[PDB]
Amino acid sequence: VEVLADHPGELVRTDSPNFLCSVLPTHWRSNKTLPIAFKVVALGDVPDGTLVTVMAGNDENYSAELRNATAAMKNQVARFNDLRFVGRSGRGKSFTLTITVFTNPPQVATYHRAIKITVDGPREPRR
Repeated sequence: VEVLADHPGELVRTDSPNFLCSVLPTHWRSNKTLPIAFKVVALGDVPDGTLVTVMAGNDENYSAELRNATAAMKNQVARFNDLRFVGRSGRGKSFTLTITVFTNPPQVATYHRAIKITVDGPREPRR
């Protein structure tokens, strides 16, 4: 529907009223080492070249380990390429995500909720 294309949009509510994530990773779809990449939108003062870092480990566990999680904000937006997504998937565990940027007006952005990622149908299910 071309009418519901540009008119609507998708963002994640974060603790900071200036930092918003364009994609809604409330879910995930990785058959294997196939992660998803999102961009961060910031309405704060930060058009210079800074750094955005993100993690996704459970509070009772280490912080998840992502690759290329330190992208340089170009303007008010950043993006992750080789983003590797390998955080623990314990469903009974609380999943915690935290994003911090140290430019001129340090914006804090975190997201904490359960994770909806499960094995899709690789070749291991054969046993």
